[PDB]
Amino acid sequence: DWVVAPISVPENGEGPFPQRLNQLKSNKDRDTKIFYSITGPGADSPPEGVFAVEKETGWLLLNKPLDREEIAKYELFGHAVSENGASVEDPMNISIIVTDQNDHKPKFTQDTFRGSVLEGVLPGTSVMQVTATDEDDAIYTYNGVVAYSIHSQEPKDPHDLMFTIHRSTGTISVISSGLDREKVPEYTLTIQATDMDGDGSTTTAVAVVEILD
Amino acid sequence: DWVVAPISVPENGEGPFPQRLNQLKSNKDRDTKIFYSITGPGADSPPEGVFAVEKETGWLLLNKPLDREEIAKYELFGHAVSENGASVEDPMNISIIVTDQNDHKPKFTQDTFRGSVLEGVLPGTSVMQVTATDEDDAIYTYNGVVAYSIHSQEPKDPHDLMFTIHRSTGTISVISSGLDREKVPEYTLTIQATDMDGDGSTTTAVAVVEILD
Ligand SMILES: [Ca+2]
Ligand SMILES: [Ca+2]
Ligand SMILES: [Ca+2]
Ligand SMILES: [Ca+2]
Repeated sequence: DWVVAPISVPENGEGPFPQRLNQLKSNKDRDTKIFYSITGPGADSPPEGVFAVEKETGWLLLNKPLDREEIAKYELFGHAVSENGASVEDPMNISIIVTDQNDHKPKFTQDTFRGSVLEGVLPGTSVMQVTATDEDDAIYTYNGVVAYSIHSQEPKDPHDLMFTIHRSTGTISVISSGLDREKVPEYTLTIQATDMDGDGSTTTAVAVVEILD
Repeated sequence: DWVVAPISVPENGEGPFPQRLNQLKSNKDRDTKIFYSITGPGADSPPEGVFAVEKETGWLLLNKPLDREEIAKYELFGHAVSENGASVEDPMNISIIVTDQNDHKPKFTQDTFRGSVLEGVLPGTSVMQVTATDEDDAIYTYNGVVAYSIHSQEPKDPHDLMFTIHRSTGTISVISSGLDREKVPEYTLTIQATDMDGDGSTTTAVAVVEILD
């Protein structure tokens, strides 16, 4: 049977609301006044009244901005009832697919990570791994894709930047010589993660590296 | 049965084209690859290729601006064929209703109308009727509704304006005393018609009034 195709609605819409999405119609409206209604989560059960249908035009409406990170898909049913009170169609499946926008900034899993490394490991040696998440989508867009970086080091001894970070994995490595527990037992690195793989909004944290004897 | 509701498309659209209108879908696409096509005037017969359907997505498309005054409605059919070459649905009726914009200026039925009136008819006496048409719609909007007016009179004897016009009917009447064949045997009135019932674009003509002895 011919059905309504899933309907794609970008999240965080600006309206105006209510917003027309699709017009339901039974062709038995040749003969009878028909009353359209809708059921399902989003309509008559939680969250109620996100969608509605105009009972005489059949126009399915969306009444407010959506948010993919709360609900990504809605499964509704459309119904058609004669003026006399008989349902004149099997309920129609309607699907609403909510599409991603970049409405979330990245968030580090901790404000402060802690790792350690031996003085005198060769340059290129992995030290620790840091991690940030993004609620948005990483499969079809870069809204959820994170770019790791290092904003600065303290102290700047012996060199101004002694560590680097893998922009995808967040592994921090040593890139310099001169680590020396006795001279400088600890470094504090301000670390940053940016969504859109670098083009987006940024968040910040720190990583503390103990220099092992 | 649940069908596609007639689809309203304002004429003279600015695109971009091709433009998505509606997404056809057979639910037998669970089991089989389905190929969508469309027939009817506007699709596979004249004017051909105004509409099209993407054979695998089912997306009905409009490929160029429409014009209500050439074609106000299109009746198409949608079809669904399995990869194996069987049609798996009765063809679906699709209707496209083209909605009016004010794309036509008014046009007088003649460049020059001719009428006559006796000197010394009382003020208020009907003289002649002029007529303009507008292709646009007069039922739901004022795009086709015309406002008649008089831009000027020649000669300006004895008074500057001796005639008036019914802003709806275009009947010209005498509003002054002093008509006199011997003094002034003829007047030439520049007449105007404006759509949007006065707020629109204007066209111009003349009416020649013979003054009868
Ligand atoms: Ca994001
Ligand atoms: Ca998002
Ligand atoms: Ca017009
Ligand atoms: Ca028009």
